[PDB]
Amino acid sequence: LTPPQVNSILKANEYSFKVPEFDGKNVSSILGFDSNRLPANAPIEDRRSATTCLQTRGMLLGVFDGHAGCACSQAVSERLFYYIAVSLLPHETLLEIENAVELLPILQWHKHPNDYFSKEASKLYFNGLRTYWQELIDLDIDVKEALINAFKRLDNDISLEAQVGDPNSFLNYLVLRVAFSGATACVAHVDGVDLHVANTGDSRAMLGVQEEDGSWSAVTLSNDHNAQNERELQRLKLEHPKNEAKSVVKQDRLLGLLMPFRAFGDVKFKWSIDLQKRVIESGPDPPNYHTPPYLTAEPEVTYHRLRPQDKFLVLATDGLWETMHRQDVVRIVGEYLTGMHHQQQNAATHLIRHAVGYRDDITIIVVQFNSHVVGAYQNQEQ
Ligand SMILES: [Mg+2]
Ligand SMILES: [Mg+2]
Repeated sequence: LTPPQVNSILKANEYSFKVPEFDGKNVSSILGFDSNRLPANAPIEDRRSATTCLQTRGMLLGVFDGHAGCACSQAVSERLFYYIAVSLLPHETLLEIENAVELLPILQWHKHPNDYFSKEASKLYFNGLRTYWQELIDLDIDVKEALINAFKRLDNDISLEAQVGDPNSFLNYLVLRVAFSGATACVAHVDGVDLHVANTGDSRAMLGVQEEDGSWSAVTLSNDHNAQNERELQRLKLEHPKNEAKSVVKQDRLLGLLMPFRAFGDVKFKWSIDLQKRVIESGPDPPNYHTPPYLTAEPEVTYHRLRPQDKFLVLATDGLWETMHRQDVVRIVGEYLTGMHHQQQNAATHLIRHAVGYRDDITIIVVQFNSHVVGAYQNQEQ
């Protein structure tokens, strides 16, 4: 945990992806992205994921801040994008996909060799998903609404999976670990010039905008869900009786315990007392709890149309934002990419080196846009 040891961790977790510039006439509004992570906890609790939709034009990128363990953050890391993917899929594909089980490409991951996929849950997670697309097949797509549904579906699927557990003892223990741990989620969906950010928690998305003079401007694409968010404090007090205004949030924490006011997992703040107690009798592993449903995983979605002036997007957990002001981040990234960080290797690594040179896991994804392509898209609007 000395500078050297930290350096070695950075190189070891460093990831970089460049979009296939190929002249066959390609559309990527993304030049590529960089990502890195610094652990502060034994198994780090933060996760990072990135993927291109094989059936849909877009690309999915996200960061996940776990707590009370890595179980939930690991799970949502590898499951959420599939629920989002399926959720954006048209009826015919859903069809040929179901009618395909009784197998086709949905997503293509861009994963560091270090990150992984759950071992024994591929069957379970798969069926969970199947059931979801079957429901969609039961019944024009709005990306914002697809994100909210995809998010809420996975959280609800995690809850009942914990309730039915699978006989294998390991599998049963895993669905519980996942459901009793928690995780933040800040996802960006990029389809051409359309940028959607779905946020759940205190991780955050920031757009790097370069002014006509060359100076850098940061524009927030997500609101952190915590005590520092008065609209979130008003929403919490409103979701419960008036007598509870004095206890929903006690110290700046939800019910006096949780910092993030939205998250996946953490079912200790969602389930009824009896549901909790009963489930608890299987597998040897809150204050003013009056009107039980207190935490949601439902994201806040914001839309942004990319323009030539928008150079990059940085997704990161609060591990980053607790060390630097929002504009310094953008300034630092902007100059690095602009090659002026020396005036007077990997963008994610560079930034984390600034954030550190710490008291929480730090994960960052820096996405760089192709201003020529983005400009191209714009010229065929206007
Ligand atoms: Mg965490
Ligand atoms: Mg954190």
